[PDB]
Amino acid sequence: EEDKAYWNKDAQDALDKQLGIKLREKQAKNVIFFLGDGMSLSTVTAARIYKGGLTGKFEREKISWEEFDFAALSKTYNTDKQVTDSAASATAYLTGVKTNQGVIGLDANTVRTNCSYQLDESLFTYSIAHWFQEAGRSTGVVTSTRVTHATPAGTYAHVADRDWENDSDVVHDREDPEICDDIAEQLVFREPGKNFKVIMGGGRRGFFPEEALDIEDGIPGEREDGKHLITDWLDDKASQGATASYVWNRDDLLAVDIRNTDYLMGLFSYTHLDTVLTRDAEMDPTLPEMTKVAIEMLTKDENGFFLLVEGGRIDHMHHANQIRQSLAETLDMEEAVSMALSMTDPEETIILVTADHGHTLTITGYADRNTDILDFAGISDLDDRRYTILDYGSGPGYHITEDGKRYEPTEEDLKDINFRYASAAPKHSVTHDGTDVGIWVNGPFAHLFTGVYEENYIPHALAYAACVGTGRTFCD
Amino acid sequence: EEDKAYWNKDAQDALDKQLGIKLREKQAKNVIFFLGDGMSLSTVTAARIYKGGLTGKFEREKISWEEFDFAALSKTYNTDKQVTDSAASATAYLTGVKTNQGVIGLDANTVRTNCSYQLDESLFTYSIAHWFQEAGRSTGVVTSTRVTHATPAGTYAHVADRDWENDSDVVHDREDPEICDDIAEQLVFREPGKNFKVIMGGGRRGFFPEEALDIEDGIPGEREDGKHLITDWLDDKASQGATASYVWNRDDLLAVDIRNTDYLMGLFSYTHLDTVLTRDAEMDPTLPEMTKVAIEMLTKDENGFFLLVEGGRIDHMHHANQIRQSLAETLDMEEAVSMALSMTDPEETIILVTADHGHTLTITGYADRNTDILDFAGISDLDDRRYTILDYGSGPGYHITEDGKRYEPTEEDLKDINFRYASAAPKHSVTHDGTDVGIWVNGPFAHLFTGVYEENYIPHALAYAACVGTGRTFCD
Ligand SMILES: *[C@@H]1O[C@H](CO)[C@@H](O)[C@H](O)[C@H]1NC(C)=O
Ligand SMILES: *[C@@H]1O[C@H](CO)[C@@H](O)[C@H](O)[C@H]1NC(C)=O
Ligand SMILES: [Zn+2]
Ligand SMILES: [Zn+2]
Ligand SMILES: [Zn+2]
Ligand SMILES: [Zn+2]
Ligand SMILES: [Zn+2]
Ligand SMILES: [Zn+2]
Repeated sequence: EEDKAYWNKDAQDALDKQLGIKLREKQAKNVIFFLGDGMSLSTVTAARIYKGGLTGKFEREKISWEEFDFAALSKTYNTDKQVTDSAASATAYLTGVKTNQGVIGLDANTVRTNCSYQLDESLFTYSIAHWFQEAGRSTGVVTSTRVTHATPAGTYAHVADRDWENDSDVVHDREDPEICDDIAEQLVFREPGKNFKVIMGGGRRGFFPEEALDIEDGIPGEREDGKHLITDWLDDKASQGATASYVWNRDDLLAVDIRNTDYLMGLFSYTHLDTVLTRDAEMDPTLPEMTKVAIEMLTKDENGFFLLVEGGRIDHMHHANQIRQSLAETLDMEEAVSMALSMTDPEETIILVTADHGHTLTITGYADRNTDILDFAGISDLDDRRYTILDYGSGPGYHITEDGKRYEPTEEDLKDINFRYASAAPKHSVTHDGTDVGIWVNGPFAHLFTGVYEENYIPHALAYAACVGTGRTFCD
Repeated sequence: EEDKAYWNKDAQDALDKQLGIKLREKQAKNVIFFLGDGMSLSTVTAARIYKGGLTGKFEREKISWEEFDFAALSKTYNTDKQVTDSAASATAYLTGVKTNQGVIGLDANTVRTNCSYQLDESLFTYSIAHWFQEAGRSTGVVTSTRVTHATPAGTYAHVADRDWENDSDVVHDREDPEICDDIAEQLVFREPGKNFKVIMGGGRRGFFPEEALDIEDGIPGEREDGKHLITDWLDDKASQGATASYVWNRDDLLAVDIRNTDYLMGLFSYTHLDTVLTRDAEMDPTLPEMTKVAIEMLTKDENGFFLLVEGGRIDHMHHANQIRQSLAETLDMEEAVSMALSMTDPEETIILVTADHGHTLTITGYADRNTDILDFAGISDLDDRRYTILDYGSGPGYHITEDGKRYEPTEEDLKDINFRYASAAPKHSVTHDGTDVGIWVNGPFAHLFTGVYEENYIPHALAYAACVGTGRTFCD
């Protein structure tokens, strides 16, 4: 068992590993950036124990990126709020500049929801994907959310409001769609989006009009301007002489001919992809599966590539206090990191994992070792009712019963994938959490991430290592 | 303002600092270890903002130790519980071995509360202080709690139950005080305690009997065996031919003759020292003040010293969900770190800050930048009542009013130093939080702390750098 000699050996071996670390002071050819949306440090710890329950290692289990030698902390406050949204943070960790709540790819002069600001090129911030393109290297994005969602949008878009995924959202805020480009338009018509070799995720709805119907579901599109952007995207590649494929299910994705495919657009859902615990495994590719094809495509570029992969529905589950699903989305991303590591050369590939912001998840005591992380922790000594190990500072989990008592979770509740674990402050959708989040890095110049940094530091360091952009560079 | 150019420069300057880092691969003469008891990463974020509210820098403020270049995470699960207590964690980050809940300086074979296990030397784990003393170096402890509390007890005691601070606690568990040494006895009669050059904190009560009265308060002591351990401590130093001083208030501490004082015992309270916001500043020394004198005394030793400093009441305030006080305790420690840095040479002194475990504090949205961290965040969209930025996953803050609604905090509540901010799961004392905590390190071999580690790793690394102990060593 876990006795003196055991813990002494465990520590000495970790010390030996630490002392055996070798710095990689050489250029990064590739950068793969994983983003766990709303994946607080507490989400990681919880997810680790969750994984341990599946492997029988429990609290001794390790998350794949926890094998990396470099971890760091990231300060997420933005230019007008203590607790950032996904838009302003993505602007920060992908374009290197912090900005206001709800804004993407514009600096803090921007007044949210006022489109004029997205017409002023002087306020634009440029993404690490843009910088890779300027250096003549390939780029792509993979996510479990609509591909027009704030996080992936950070790599290409410039909007005064992140809600403007399609033209109908622009119209809804009474701005002029003709001149106010929505995110979906920017992805297909403007740089850097129009040059991405790989685009995968959900959100088909934003790419064709109300008069047209969704492949798969036959749901009317959301566009109100008659544009069929998927066909525009395809026509465009064809006119360049390149080969392009649009797929919308797993079988077709897995069937794509890697060697002969220049551009790949894979949209697997009308909106966000189905959560891990609800998806049809036959029809939807998993995050690791999307990740692997992305890397196969982008890696054909002998000068390198940048790829963003987002485990995005971690956040959505947390907003509903649906912690069981949140942990399942997190492990899907954890497995995609293992997939990426198994396919790339660490002497030339940076793999970085971080979160945009956290969520108010906490891990209460005092269950025994090996207890299922989603289980009860004990019984309150104030009201004599059960309470769970996991709970929230914020969200719809707060529940006062009809007869005026604290809602007591049951066994059935715990297994219910839609059960909302208790919060301290009721809100229809949980707020994010302002606590610093983690960064974990492997590959060239991973040692640029050792201490505590502003969230916008990230891409400046990455550009230095990759030799892209107009900042200081390893190749300078 | 915080515009593009401003964030670009901010990031480039942080990059320039990172690239300028120089590794210190030399022996550590001194090691100063700060322990924020119960100081979760969320506590550190919140304290940072709390500090900013005092200085006018707000979210852009920095915690002193956040200036260190090396930060890491620490996994705090122990041998029987997911969420550790202060006893088993101190055994881990001070003796290098994880152990069971409530046990100090004995391995996991120990059945808590059963004294027999504290008679078996084979089960003993030895502290970093013990290692320093075996190498011929000085040691000391400083804390805001009773000096017999679990945290400082980790540097010297071996007990089957951390409650055994004095003999009356042993008796209370129906063990035999004659053979079961309480922690106060071990501090004064056994090694390594008996050799500490400096001992500061509270807890006088455990050092003299019921028949005797406290200096200052005249409160009867807790001992039931007639022992006057303070006089035993003094007699003992005198008989070695050394000069010793016992002080119990701030003037006397500050009046101590550093050059001619070999041993210093400073007990400033009957129990735990008064919290920051309640203490009489005339009668009680602050954490930084205790820290400075400790350093002044220990640093006379040309071969080096180890010093533990604990910001201990951080925890106690969080148990009561008294977040305002918790933050104030935290900054007292933050200031002590700055004191220690100003006093020592980083080419030869390691300064390391960490926490034993966290608490279930979360930071909710969405207050504007510059809002006081202790203020309201907004109004719930479910019950139309205010909620605070800060709240808890666990504790006594949970409050259902008489008419069966969520308690709505008022302005007066916020200002009240004893107001308990809301929790999600009511409990008389909040539980600790199982989430990984931070480590931040400066000086020689600070770069042994880059990634994610088991909590017991810490002292093994520190021993290697200081060249003490029987593990692998820089000097080997
Ligand atoms: C939008 O911005 C422009 C200025 O560049 C301004 O004239 C207009 O009034 C703004 N709209 C609002 C409602 O703030
Ligand atoms: C305490 O430990 C001893 C020694 O091995 C054993 O004889 C005894 O019954 C234990 N006490 C209890 C109550 O378990
Ligand atoms: Zn987000
Ligand atoms: Zn996202
Ligand atoms: Zn969110
Ligand atoms: Zn503690
Ligand atoms: Zn303590
Ligand atoms: Zn505690």
